Amino acid sequence: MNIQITFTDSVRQGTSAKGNPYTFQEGFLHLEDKPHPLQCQFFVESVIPAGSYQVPYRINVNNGRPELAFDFKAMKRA
Amino acid sequence: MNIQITFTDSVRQGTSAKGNPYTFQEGFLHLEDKPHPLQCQFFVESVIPAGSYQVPYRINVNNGRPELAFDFKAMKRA
Repeated sequence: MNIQITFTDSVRQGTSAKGNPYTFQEGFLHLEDKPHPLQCQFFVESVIPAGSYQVPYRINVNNGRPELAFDFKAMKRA
Repeated sequence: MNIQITFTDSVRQGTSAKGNPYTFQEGFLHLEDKPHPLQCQFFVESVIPAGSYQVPYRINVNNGRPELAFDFKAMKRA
């Protein structure tokens, strides 16, 4: 399972209410059921260079809630 | 895109801090990359009868965050 994600050079950096550091990066999402891409932000560890990628994702369950886990280690530049 | 979800008769009902009502139902998730199923809860509108289903999901973006949207209207009993 993978999806095309067009990243940008827009990265929101800052500290959370808990004093913890976070790095949110912007990126556009492409859905087979959507004609236009959606602007989304990702909680990346390292800044990703702007460009379209085919990221292999999986459905992980955290604290009992189903969430998406994107594998940036196996993403393919589109 | 679909995934096997084994629902149960465990539904957590209650009010949120905002006084709003919520209906959380239990269900087991099946991942191709996992040998055993994971216990997960869903924010359903109506109680679903315990049983394994093949639910067609999609990746929706809310408030700029990528999340899963399960289509219980097109799920197939497994």
